[PDB]
Amino acid sequence: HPETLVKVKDAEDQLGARVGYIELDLNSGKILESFRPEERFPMMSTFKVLLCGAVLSRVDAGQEQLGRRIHYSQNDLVEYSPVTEKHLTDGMTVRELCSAAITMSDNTAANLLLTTIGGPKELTAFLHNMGDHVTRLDRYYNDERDTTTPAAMATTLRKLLTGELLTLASRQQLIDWMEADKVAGPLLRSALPAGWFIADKSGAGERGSRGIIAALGPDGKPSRIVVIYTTGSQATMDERNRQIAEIGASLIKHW
Repeated sequence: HPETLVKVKDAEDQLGARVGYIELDLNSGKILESFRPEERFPMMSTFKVLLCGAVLSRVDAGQEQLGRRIHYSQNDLVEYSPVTEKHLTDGMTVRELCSAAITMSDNTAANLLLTTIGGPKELTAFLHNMGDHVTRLDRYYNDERDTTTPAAMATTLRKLLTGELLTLASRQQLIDWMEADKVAGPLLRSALPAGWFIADKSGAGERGSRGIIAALGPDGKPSRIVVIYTTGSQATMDERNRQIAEIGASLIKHW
């Protein structure tokens, strides 16, 4: 709705930064509104959902199993490893490692999973082969690296969640893990009335990078995909969260 576009612009003005916005009908796949849909923004942690799609894909093909156990060491742990740092002796299963990467945004978990698929290059290869030639991951835990565009991301996410790529079990698993997200409380979730469904993944990078990707909708059921990125701002974390939240209040109001 245009008022939502207003809020995205307001947000650009108030942040002194670029803001990219996509609202997507989950059913038809068609764009309800957009703003800078073809500009590149850092994915930050939002890439972890695409990483687990890749993962689930291998599991559908039987090149991976969700119950397979990975052991690792202190060596492997990078900054912000809330779940992984607790399982150095018993290891983690692939599932768990997805759970950690999506629900808690565990960095070491993302890395381990990237190793299981053959690295950033293979994730990019996976996104390439599903029709997203735009998004690229280049690294483990105006630079084009590790970027997407709001359109590329919104569409790739819609293919992963409701498209022909994944089995039904795997689409339900991916959505489940997103639904269990514990580290995006102040973003879209803050705007959500009682009984709405939301399944998301947030991100936060230096320079002012903040973002979220989400499937949501009224009465327990997702009906749209929303993607919001912003980078360039010198604003605090909290003022970014607020601006994503306000954008979120608007799109709920005008649903």
